[PDB]
Amino acid sequence: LVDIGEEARPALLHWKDRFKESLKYFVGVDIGGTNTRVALDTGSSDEPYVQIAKFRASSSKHIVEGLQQVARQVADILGVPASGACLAGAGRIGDDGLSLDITNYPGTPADRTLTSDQLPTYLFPADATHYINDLESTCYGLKSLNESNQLASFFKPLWSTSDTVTMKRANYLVLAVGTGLGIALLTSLGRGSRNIPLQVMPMEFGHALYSPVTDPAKKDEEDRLAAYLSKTLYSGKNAIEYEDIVSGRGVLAVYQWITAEHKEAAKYESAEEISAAAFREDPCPFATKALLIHYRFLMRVAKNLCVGLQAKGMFLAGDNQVVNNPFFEKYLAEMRAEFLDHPKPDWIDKVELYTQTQSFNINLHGALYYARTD
Amino acid sequence: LVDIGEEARPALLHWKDRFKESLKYFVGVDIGGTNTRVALDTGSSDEPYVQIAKFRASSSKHIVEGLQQVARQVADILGVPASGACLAGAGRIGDDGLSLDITNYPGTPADRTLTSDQLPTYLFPADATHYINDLESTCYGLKSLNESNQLASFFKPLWSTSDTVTMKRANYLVLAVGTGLGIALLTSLGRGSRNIPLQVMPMEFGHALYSPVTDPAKKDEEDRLAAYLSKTLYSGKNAIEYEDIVSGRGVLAVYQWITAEHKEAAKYESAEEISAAAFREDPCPFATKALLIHYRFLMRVAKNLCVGLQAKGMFLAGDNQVVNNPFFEKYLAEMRAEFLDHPKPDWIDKVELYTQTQSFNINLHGALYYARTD
Ligand SMILES: OC[C@H]1O[C@@H](O)[C@H](O)[C@@H](O)[C@@H]1O
Ligand SMILES: OC[C@H]1O[C@@H](O)[C@H](O)[C@@H](O)[C@@H]1O
Ligand SMILES: OC[C@H]1O[C@@H](O)[C@H](O)[C@@H](O)[C@@H]1O
Ligand SMILES: OC[C@H]1O[C@@H](O)[C@H](O)[C@@H](O)[C@@H]1O
Repeated sequence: LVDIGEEARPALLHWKDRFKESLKYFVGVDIGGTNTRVALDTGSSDEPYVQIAKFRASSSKHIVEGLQQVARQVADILGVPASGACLAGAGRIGDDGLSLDITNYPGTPADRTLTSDQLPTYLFPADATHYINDLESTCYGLKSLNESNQLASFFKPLWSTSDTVTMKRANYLVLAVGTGLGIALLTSLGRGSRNIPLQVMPMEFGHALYSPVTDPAKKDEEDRLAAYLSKTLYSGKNAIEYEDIVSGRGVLAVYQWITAEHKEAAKYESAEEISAAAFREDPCPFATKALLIHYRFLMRVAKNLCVGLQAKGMFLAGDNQVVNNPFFEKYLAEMRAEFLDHPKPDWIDKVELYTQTQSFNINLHGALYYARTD
Repeated sequence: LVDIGEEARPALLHWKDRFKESLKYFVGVDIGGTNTRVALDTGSSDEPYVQIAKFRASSSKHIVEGLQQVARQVADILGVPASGACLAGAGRIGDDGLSLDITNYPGTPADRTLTSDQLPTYLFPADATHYINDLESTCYGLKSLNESNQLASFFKPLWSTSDTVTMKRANYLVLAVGTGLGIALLTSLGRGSRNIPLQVMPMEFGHALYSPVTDPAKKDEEDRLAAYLSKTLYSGKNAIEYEDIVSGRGVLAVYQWITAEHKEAAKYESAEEISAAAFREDPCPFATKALLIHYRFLMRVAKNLCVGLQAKGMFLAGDNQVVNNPFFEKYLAEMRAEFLDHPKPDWIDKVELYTQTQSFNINLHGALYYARTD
C-alpha cells in the first residue's frame, strides 16, 4: 500500500556508491494531520537528505504499519540499518522520548499513544530512537535553517526594526495552527557568563483556558461565542481552551456560530474551505469574520505568552500560514491591536513577528536535525 | 542610618584573622518588599554565611544609599573587596544581568531601575556583579537547599504520593505572593542523552490576563469583580492581570469590593490584617471570602501554567505562605477543585504541590548560591 518513490532510489543508490562499507544514515518522520512523511539523511551536508515516503495515516496502527513497509523497502535498497531516528508528532512526549500521546486523535489514551514497541528496528534502532513534539521539531528546524544561514529564505518580518529575519540569543515563541494550536519556546537561559545556545522547550499552551476582552465593541460578541462553545463542547462545565477556537475545527465552529441564524449562508465543512472563502476576490463577511476571530485569539494567547515568557520575537510557521499571509497582512492592524491590548503595552510593543514565506516541511527538517545531532 | 549588625562584626573579624590576605567572599542582596538584606559568604561550607545588614527601603535611592553605607562598614572590617556579587529583586532583568526594573515601584522606568554602576565597587566588583529576579532567586535557593539535602526541612507536601519533598529531573513551578505574583520555572530540558540538570527560567505570568470560570455558582460574582477591577484599575480598557487579584493590593481590593455594601464590616487596611481575620474567622467572614478568591485565582494561573509548561510539581514559597498555611490547608479542597476545573483534569491531577513550612529568606540563599557558582 506504501511504496518508496522511484525518484528517491537514485540518491539512495548513490549513497552506497559513495560511502560503501562506511554508509550510515538517520531517519526522520513527520506525522502530520493527514500524511506521515519519512526522510533519510546521511548527515553530511554535501549530500541533501531524501524524502522516501508519504502516506495517509490517521491512527497509530496506520502510522506503524506504514513505517514497517517503508522499512522493508529501505532494506532492499540500502541494506544496512539506520543509525538513529526521530519522529515528530502532535502530542505530549513521554519522559524518556520513547512515547508520543497524540492529543487530538480519537479513541482511548492507549489508541492515541505511539511507542517504539511496534517500530521496525531496521529504521528505528533500539538505543537511538526518540519521539519529539511537532512544534518542538519546528524549533529544531529553525535552528537548522539558521545554522546553515538559510533562515531568511523561509521567513520574512511583519513587525521588526530590520528587513531580514535573524535569530539572536533571545527567547522566541514558535506557533503553528492545524489540528491543534502548537506553541514552543526557543529559549536562551543564563545571562553573560552563564548564557547557553538556544534550547527548545515544548509547551501545551494551546490547551490553556482563554482570556477575555473588555473592549466594548468586542466583549458582547466574544462573551456570547465563549458561552456558546462552552455549552456545545463541555455542556457548560469549563471555559474553552484557546485551541477550541485556534484550530481547524475552531474555524469551522466559529463560522457555524456566525451563520447559525442564516439558512442561505454558504455551508462549509473545513477550515480550508472557510479560509478560501475569506481569500477570494469578493469574500463573504461571515467567512472574513470567522478568520478574524480565529486570528484574534491566536494573537491573544501570543500576547500573554510574550508577557509571561518575555519573548523577543514570534515565528508563525506552517504551510497553511504561507497560504494565509495575504489575509493576515491585510488585517495586520487588527492583529496588532489585539496583541497590544494589554495594561503593559510597553512590555511587548517591540516584540518582533516573523512569518513563513514559502512552503517547506520544517517539522521533517527538525526531526532529521535532532536525529543526527543526538 | 544603616548599620552592620553588631552580632555580625565578630564573624567577619574571624574571617579576617583566618584567611587574612587570601580572603575571597561573595555578596548576596535580597531586595524584599519591606527590607533589603545583605549577606556575605566565603563559598566554603565550613564557614556559615553571615547576614550583615537589614534595612528598610522602598526606592532605588534608599537601596543604593544603604548598600553604600554597608560597603564602607565592610571595608573597615574586612579590608578586602568582594570577589562576586548577586542582587535579587522583584522585576525584569536586563539581558546582560546588569540592570533590574522593579515592576511595582512608582515613578518612571528610570525611577524603577537599578543598574550595576550605581553600586559601590567594594561589595559589587566590575565584571562579577549581576541582578536576578526574585523568583529566579527562589529557584536557585531551592537548588542549593536540594544539594545540601535540606529541602524537606523547609517544605512539606500537600499533594503527593510521597511524604518527603524531593526534586527530580522534571519541571517545577515556583510561586510566591507579596508585592506581586511571582512565578518561575525550574526546567529539565532534553530527553535521553540530552537531559541537563534543572535550569531556572524567570517568568512574568503574574501580568498575564486572567482566565474566567464557568462553574455557574461562581461565574456571576467573578464577572462583577473582574468588571469592577477593570473599570477601577484601567477604566475598562483591558481585562485584569492575575496580579491585580493575586497580590497584597489584590487582597485589599477584593476585600473592599466584597464589603462595599456592608458599613459595619471591619475596615482592615492591610492584606496582613485581612489574612489574619480570614483564619480567626469573623462572625461575618468577609475576610475569609476575599482570601478564598485570592487563592482561587492563584490556583487558576497555576492550573494553566501546569498545563502549558507540563509542570510535574509546584512550590508555594515565601513567608506569607508560611503564615497562611493553616487557612490554605483548611480550604485545600476548594483549592484543588479550582486547580482541576479544566477540560483535561487527567493532565494535571498528578501534579504535586509543596508548601514552605518555616520562615527562611530563600531569596537571599539563592543570590549567594548564584554568586559563588558564577
Ligand atoms: O498531514 C500533513 C499535511 O500534509 C499535506 O500534504 C496535506 O495536504 C495536508 O492535508 C496534511 O495536513
Ligand atoms: O499540533 C499542534 C499542537 O496540538 C495540540 O493539541 C497538541 O496537544 C500539541 O502537542 C501540538 O503541538
Ligand atoms: O521585606 C521583606 C520582608 O521582610 C520581613 O522582615 C517582613 O516581615 C516583611 O514584611 C517583608 O516583606
Ligand atoms: O515579586 C513577584 C513578582 O512581581 C511581579 O509584579 C514582577 O514583575 C516580577 O518580576 C516578580 O517576580
